[PDB]
Amino acid sequence: PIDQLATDSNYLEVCYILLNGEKPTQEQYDEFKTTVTRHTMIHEQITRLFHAFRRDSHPMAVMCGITGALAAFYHDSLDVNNPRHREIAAFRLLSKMPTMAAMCYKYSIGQPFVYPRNDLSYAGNFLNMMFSTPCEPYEVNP
Amino acid sequence: ADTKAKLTLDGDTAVELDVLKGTLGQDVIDIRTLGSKGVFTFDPGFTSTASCESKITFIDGDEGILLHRGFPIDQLATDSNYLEVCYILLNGEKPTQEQYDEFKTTVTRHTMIHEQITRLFHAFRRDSHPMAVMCGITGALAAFYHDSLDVNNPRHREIAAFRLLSKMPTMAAMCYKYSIGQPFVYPRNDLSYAGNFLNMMFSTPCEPYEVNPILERAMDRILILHADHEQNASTSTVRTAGSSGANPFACIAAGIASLWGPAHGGANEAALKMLEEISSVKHIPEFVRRAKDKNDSFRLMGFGHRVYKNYDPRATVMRETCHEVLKELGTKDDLLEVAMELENIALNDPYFIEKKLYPNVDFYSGIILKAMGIPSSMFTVIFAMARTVGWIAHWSEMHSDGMKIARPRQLYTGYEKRDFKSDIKR
Amino acid sequence: ADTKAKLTLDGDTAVELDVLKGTLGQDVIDIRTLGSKGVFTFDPGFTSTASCESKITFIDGDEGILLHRGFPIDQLATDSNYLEVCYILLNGEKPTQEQYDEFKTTVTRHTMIHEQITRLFHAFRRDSHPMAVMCGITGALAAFYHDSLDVNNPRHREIAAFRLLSKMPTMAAMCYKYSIGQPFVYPRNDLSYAGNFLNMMFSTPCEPYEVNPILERAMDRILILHADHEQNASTSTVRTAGSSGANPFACIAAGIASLWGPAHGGANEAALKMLEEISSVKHIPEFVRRAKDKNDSFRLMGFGHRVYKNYDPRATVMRETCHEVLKELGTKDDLLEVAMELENIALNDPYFIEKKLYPNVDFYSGIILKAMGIPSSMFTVIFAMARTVGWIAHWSEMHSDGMKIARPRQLYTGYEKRDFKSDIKR
Repeated sequence: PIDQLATDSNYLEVCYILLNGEKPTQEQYDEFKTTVTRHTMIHEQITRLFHAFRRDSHPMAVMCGITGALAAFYHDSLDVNNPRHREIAAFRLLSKMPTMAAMCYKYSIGQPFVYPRNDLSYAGNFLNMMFSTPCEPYEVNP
Repeated sequence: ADTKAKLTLDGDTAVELDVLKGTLGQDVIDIRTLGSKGVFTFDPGFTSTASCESKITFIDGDEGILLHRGFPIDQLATDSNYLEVCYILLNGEKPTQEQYDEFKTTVTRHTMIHEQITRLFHAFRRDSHPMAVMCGITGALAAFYHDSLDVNNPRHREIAAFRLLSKMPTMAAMCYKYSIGQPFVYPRNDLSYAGNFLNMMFSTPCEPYEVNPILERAMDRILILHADHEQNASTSTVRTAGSSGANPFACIAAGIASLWGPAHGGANEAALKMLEEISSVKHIPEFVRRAKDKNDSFRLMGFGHRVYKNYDPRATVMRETCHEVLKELGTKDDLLEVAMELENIALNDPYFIEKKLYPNVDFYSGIILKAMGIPSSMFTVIFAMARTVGWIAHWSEMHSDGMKIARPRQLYTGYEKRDFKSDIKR
Repeated sequence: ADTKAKLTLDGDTAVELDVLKGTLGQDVIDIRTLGSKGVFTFDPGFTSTASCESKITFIDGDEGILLHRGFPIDQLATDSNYLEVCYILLNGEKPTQEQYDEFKTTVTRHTMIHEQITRLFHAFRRDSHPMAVMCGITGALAAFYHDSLDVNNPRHREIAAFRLLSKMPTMAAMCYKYSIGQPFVYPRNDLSYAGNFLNMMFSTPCEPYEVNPILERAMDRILILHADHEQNASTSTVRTAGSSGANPFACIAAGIASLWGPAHGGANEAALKMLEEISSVKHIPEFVRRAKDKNDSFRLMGFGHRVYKNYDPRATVMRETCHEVLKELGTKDDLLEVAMELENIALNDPYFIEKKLYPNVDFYSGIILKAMGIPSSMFTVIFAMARTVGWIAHWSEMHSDGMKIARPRQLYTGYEKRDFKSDIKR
């Protein structure tokens, strides 16, 4: 039940459930997590693409434009018939979407992009890339 | 208490004029409604015309007195700090601990410059003078922060004011970094105005940077001492541009161009020509250049000033600070002992005593900046950076007065009306 | 010719002041000595003070007179072209063919702007108001043209004047192409000053652009009619900044900002607020917006002008040109028939008739520019671009006079000297 997941789980565990069909074993979750975190960075060349968009553009339009351009970069996982390809493409999306989303916001307001931190949770790391500023370390309210 | 009553003008008949009194200085002959009679005065440069009523800064030239909201400059440079002095200039009184902390909080929260403005920096040439880059960026601020340009809107004015006060330092330091090929440094909310500035100037990713307390304090006094200087040409430019309704940023950008005017207004070798004759006649370790250079004297190099008669009241603390700084940066300034000799020359050489070319605040400020490792092209940028709060103060005062638009007259001496017949075909 | 000799000022002792006479306009009282004699007038706004002697432009507001070097604006507008007017304003005399060819060739020789400057444009947001980009670019010029900044060197002023004169229409057109996302167009040597601007504004690489002779003359006229308008606010700013040493490029940029001041100084809805109430009360095809808008009247929309009592002399030829243009661009302006109704309203409404809100030169300029497809965001850019010559001439005249530095007085009404005791501890 959704109420049970929103109350007692977390986003990645729920991502694991949706993608795998069962709640994860502690070993399965930790492995899943490790992988998701190791690939949260977006290729530096994709960042340049962000600068070709107008600053007044809607973040959602920028979000679409960047996602639809991912195939021109990560061209090593496009064969949908190849399970290895599908898993890799899957993981790249799951890991990178947050980084992408936060950059749209930062770009929209004129603030510098913030790199993901492997020490923070999915939700905390997202709030960090949304609100952190070089001016001082940012602390996410629990 | 003499002619504090009235005065009269006579061309063939009489006209009575009020004579407003000041709290300090000279009283003035009110001529506001004269124009409504056709009678105009003539005064290029306005040196016999009070262009406004002000309460910000008071100067008595011959007495060597400089006051800011009544507070003697020596007292502010010694016991205050730049932001508190900014608060005084902008608000009229020293702040309550609660008022200062609020002011500070606001200034720090808006020190970052929009990321798109940073790109603008890269379109400039690397060899460009930081001062020219500083003007170009300030004058472009209106194309970004387009949400605070209505000078008639007090909320707009306060916001524009704060954005300038907070961002000028970040801007100044980026000009330097860009000029030398080093990466821009983001402001740190944990550091003081002066410390945070020195950090964005000298910090490198290669390692954390630590600001010397003596250097920090020295820079703070350099800023304090340049915070304001009354109705000079550059401030009057800010006031005049603002009277027409030019946006806040455009006004600050003009005061900057106006502030370095003398630096390039002087020949490509004004005070520079002899800075090249230090190679063929360097047989004498001093009178070779910066001691035989000034044919056409300059207050730009730290000697003399049209405002004060005998001494610059600002130079007192700067000279003492100057001793402290050199006496700290150790063996790296001993070579810069010529300063003691230029001062010696300015005090004892008959040429300087004659012209009254006393070392002004920029002479010592100059020594302190050179001691800290700052290129001379960054001196007026720093002075302009410091001067911006005063410019904001006069501009804001002008706007509370009712923005009396500068609409002067002219003595027309050209052609009477004559018909036009063209003799070309192109 | 009654007392064009002398007059007296009485405060405590009678001071003898010479009366100076013009060739047209009112006489002035020379008070450049009162200052030293310890006497200061008080004129915020300079309405009873002549800031200079000038031979460029003469205005007689009440009798609708406007002369540039003695020539009536009507004649120049109908019998000259923008470039010859430029020559006249700058040199004081109409040019011979030879002088004109040489002048036109010099201008043509410097129309292109450095390609690096072209890289500054791309750092501005595409959504930037074209005027903010203009102040931005013009204020960045000094960093690129650093060899023509010696305001005290006559060769530099000349170089600068031709640089500003030659490149403004290039930059102005780039501001437009940039804002609409079309490629920049290079200056064309074979086109007129006006034909070149139209081509730089509207041509694309997809088809040959045909310069309409009618619109070309109409543009030329808008330009001539905006060449100079005496000592107004923005020209006071140019002269003031200039007298303080500021480089020529910075001076024009300050003028540009001072000129569009009224447009944003308004309120984000000054003359805009009612430009939005044309959706709920549009039951009446006119008095809905631009006929019920002006609560706070504006000469910016083309109605009234502080300078002219009954009418704007520049509007005569502009109105005629307006007829020609609409009567040419055929079925594309018929909708812009409201113009006839706004004029009708300005001429016959008791309110307008009372407060003399006659249609001025920009009322007709706007209709033409609107009819030309040019967006309103560009109107002030084109006016400033044209006014640049008037700014150059005045700035140059200020520099031939001896650059009398703007150093006005103030009536100080602030605190008396007081001691500072830090109220804070942080």
